[PDB]
Amino acid sequence: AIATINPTTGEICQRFKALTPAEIDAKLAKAQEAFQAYRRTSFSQRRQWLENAAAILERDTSKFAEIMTTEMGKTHQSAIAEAEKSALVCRYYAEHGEQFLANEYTETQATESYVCYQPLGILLAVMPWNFPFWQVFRFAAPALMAGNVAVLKHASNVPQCALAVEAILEAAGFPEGVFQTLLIGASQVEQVIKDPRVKAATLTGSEPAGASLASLAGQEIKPTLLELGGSDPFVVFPSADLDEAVEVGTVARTMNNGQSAIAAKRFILHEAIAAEFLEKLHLKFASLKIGDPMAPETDIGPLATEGILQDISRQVDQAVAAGAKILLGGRPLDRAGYFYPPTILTEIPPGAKILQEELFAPVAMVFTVKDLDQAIALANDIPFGLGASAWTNDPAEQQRFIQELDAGAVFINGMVKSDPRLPFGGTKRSGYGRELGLAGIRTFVNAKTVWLK
Amino acid sequence: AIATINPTTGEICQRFKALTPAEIDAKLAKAQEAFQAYRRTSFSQRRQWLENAAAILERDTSKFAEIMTTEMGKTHQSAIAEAEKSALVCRYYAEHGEQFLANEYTETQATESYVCYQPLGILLAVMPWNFPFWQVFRFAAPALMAGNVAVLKHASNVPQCALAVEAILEAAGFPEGVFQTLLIGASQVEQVIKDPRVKAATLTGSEPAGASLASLAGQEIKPTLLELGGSDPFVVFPSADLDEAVEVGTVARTMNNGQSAIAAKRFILHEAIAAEFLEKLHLKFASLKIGDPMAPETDIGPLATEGILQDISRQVDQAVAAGAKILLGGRPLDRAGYFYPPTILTEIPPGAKILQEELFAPVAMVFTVKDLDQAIALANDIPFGLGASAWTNDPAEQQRFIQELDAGAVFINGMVKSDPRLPFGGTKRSGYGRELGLAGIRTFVNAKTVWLK
Ligand SMILES: NC(=O)c1ccc[n+]([C@@H]2O[C@H](COP(=O)([O-])OP(=O)(O)OC[C@H]3O[C@@H](n4cnc5c(N)ncnc54)[C@H](OP(=O)(O)O)[C@@H]3O)[C@@H](O)[C@H]2O)c1
Ligand SMILES: NC(=O)c1ccc[n+]([C@@H]2O[C@H](COP(=O)([O-])OP(=O)(O)OC[C@H]3O[C@@H](n4cnc5c(N)ncnc54)[C@H](OP(=O)(O)O)[C@@H]3O)[C@@H](O)[C@H]2O)c1
Repeated sequence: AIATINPTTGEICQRFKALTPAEIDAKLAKAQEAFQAYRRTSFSQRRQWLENAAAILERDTSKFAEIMTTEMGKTHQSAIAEAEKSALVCRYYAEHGEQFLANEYTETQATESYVCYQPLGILLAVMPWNFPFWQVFRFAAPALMAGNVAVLKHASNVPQCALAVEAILEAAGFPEGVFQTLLIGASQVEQVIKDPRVKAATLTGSEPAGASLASLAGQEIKPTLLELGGSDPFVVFPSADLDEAVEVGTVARTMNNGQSAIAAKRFILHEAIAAEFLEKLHLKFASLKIGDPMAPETDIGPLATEGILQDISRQVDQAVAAGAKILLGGRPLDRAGYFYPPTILTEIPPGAKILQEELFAPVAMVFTVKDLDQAIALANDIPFGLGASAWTNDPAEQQRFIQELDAGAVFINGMVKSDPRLPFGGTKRSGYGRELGLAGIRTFVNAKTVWLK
Repeated sequence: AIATINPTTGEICQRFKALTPAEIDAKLAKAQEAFQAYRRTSFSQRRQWLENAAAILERDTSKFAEIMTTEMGKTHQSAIAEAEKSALVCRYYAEHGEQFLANEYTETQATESYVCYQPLGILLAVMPWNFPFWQVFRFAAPALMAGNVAVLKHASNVPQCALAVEAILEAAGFPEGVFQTLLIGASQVEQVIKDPRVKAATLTGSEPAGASLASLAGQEIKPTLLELGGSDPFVVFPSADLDEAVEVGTVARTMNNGQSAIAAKRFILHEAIAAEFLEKLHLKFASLKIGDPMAPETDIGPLATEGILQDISRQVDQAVAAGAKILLGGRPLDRAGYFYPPTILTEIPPGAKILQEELFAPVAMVFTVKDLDQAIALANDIPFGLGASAWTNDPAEQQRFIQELDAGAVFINGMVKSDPRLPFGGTKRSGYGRELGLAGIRTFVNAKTVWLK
């Protein structure tokens, strides 16, 4: 079950043995001991080690990117970008961690009254295959800067990525036990959450996994953060810069072979520009290059696993049988590896099941609306609420989109992106809590109120 | 089940009918409609209504206090104080809510990039009988200032308090459906958390209730905050003002008839001062006036319920049977009402079960220690970590207590108290999240990242 299976060829490359319950317990004993020493290290020391990690990532972007591409199919170029972004968040918290965690004083009758910020202890992180480096470093950099230690349960299909991350942090100088990768199955996460030494947990992934982790953690009185799926709207109104919206919209839907929680999944087009936008989108998708993700000319690699392929294939077939129209694509390719083509679906019947589902593949759903009220209602008519993008140069419309779109992030005239400098997270069924910015490092600390007479 | 039973006399005073499932659903439908309009009200409007609520509390502290004393037995004077504190938190968020929720800008290449703070929707609050006004206003003031609406499930033994809080907010001018009291049992809370319109939940109370709420909320991908029990240490070292420590320590253990999560529960005394401290504590406890909580000279009223009385009686009897020494008290009083006397237990055998339990009654456990290392280890040798108090005038000792006590709040030379101006919350099995200060109002909002090209 824990194995590298190359999605370009379907070949099983490397298998790994899962930890036994005793071995998990041993890793946790080591983490606990490591935490006792690590919480006493200086911010200067942690900064040095994080900067070292950033430098390792910066130096070997291509090597790390090749691991990511091999294991889960994203283009080598996009994996290089992922390695760079991972270094970026390391540097961000190296640079800002101390100031972000400094005492905050409040004037009272006390001689001293303030809040200080101390680490909780061992944090469990459960992470997904789609950004196998970035999701890990997004969590790890602030967690470690704050003085926590971490155990990582990565997706079972990216074990080499999981081991690589641990190795980078060891090479950077972080003490043994400060960051450990657990080669374990989803069924074994319960043992970790139930362990008295584990103080908190974070999960990035899908709802079933997050519901399981958060319910178990809640039962144990442990705080959580969940970053789950999205069906983000990409709304285009008549005053939009249409050519830019088409180009950026195409990237947003097709990046990471469509496998992004913040992909543009539902294109919502004002009737006045819908025909032009849709033609241009159609043309853009029609000429994307599908193939070997190691080849620099490739736009679209294979989907990450056979299951991901079967899922989208089923979802699209069912929508089409219900009366959705296929403008482009809409069937898996007859070639080795888990290839699914760029696809555009239109005229989706009201109440079609697909309208409520996340399409984790390069498959655009397209909608025409008459006005702003309709656009907002449709954009929000999903269980999720992660990101949203809207395109308009009318100030009043911009403000309505900002205020009224039910999402954790609203981007005006650009595609949704995470950036270390700003917090990032979901609402509704997309989760809760915020990674990145100040929020990221404040999540897994004891905010201890101190009052000295 | 939902009833006023006067703990001073045992008299059943008023019975209330629990809402049916349909009636709960109707209140949630109303809350959802109310939220749509309420989220659009201005901060100046919310400030007016909250200040009105504060003025209502301020004007009728004695009337409200009598309800509290009647239902749950705290002294009328302490209930007056509770009503005053409830007004204080109302004014705090009325005064600060707008600035606390203002856009926070971060410089990037975007023309505008910032975080804004918008309400989630319907919040569920589950609250305990021990501070039946304060715990409610602690949650409600910031929740309402933020533009959320709230449904309250109060303890089944304080229904008059629960109805009173709703009535105050109605009289203050908050629209119908913005704050509603749900006269429902513990078993009906599941229906509320599972309702799709309910977006988040907070609970103040004990671990079993907290675990149930948080596990259910987690399963539904809904954020929570838990404020649970404590077994707070009260550490007294040789440089302390011993007389002040005795006086304050007595108040901390016996306030609210011992029924406080932040009571001083475990007195940890340096051997150099232990004999003098304990003599003085013994005399202070013995001098307390036990009787009718409506009488202004009463120090100790009855415990809130027959169950609370039975719990402490059993816990203490079992400790004594195991070899713990009764220095004072340690048996229920032979009189009408649920009276249990101020009690001091010493020489508790190592590994006695009581060492790990919360004593929700005026029962002090007392320990002698040789040094700071021993004091810290003992103070932290509990599942809880809510507050901690330490008494010393040695700066180095002060810093060790501040750094090393595993608690959400550390008070030096004073008893632990919540104050609207500072965040308040637990760690370990005492919960997570923070009420009060800036944190309180930031808990139940969508921190929405906005990026405009
Ligand atoms: N909001 C964000 O920042 C964000 C970002 C990226 C991705 N995502 C999400 O990631 C998803 C894509 O990955 P996916 O669908 O393969 O996610 P997934 O199945 O939920 O897997 C994510 C992680 O959870 C584990 N897992 C699965 N079931 C579990 C359970 N019952 N208990 C504990 N752990 C469990 C997986 O382990 P195994 O591999 O061993 O099963 C993996 O480590 C998207 O649907 C999107 O929702 C969200
Ligand atoms: N950290 C803090 O700020 C703080 C402050 C004050 C008190 N406390 C805690 O409050 C407690 C005092 O009251 P208590 O011991 O009687 O608390 P409790 O039993 O936990 O009751 C608190 C609330 O939870 C409800 N409840 C009980 N079981 C539930 C369940 N399974 N699901 C949903 N709700 C449930 C109760 O309703 P019913 O009455 O209908 O059973 C009540 O409304 C103390 O033990 C202390 O731990 C903490």
